[PDB]
Amino acid sequence: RRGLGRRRKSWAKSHGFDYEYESEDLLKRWKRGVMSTVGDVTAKNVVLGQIRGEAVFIFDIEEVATVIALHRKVGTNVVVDLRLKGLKEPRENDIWLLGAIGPRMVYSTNLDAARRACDRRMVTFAHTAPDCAEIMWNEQNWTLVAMPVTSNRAQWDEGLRTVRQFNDLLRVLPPVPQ
Repeated sequence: RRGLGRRRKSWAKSHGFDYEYESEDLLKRWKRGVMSTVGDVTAKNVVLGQIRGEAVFIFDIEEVATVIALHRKVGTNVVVDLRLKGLKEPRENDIWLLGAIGPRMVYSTNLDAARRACDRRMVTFAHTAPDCAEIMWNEQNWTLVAMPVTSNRAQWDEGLRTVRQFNDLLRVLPPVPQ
């Protein structure tokens, strides 16, 4: 809430990441998760960095969410969306409920592929990931986590760990066909 910009700039500096107050085109690259229920907004308090060689972007969508987007090494056409049970189902018409895990529900565009990704490590993760990681999902070349904008620097650090763990679990999603 208060001092959000100063605190986000300090956290960017700790991580060796760049900070920008706003980026006018950033949001256009993602279409699902929290991006489908918003429009005519720009990314604010933007942090641009890398995790072990892969781009990571952290930004606020005013009064909606703080998002962390991590670049995937290999693309996929499957979407998995793991979100807290009390939230609305994804509104898109190509994605369906696979099942509940603990505090969360899993939705996917390919139920068979998502079943393969939902092994013991996924079950443990859905129970252990913090409740602040409200919606986690992937798109073709990115894995993302959305949390409340009131999250703090400890929650931003836990979000980096959460998006990395979720991305690792989705490495099994099939490659884009040639």
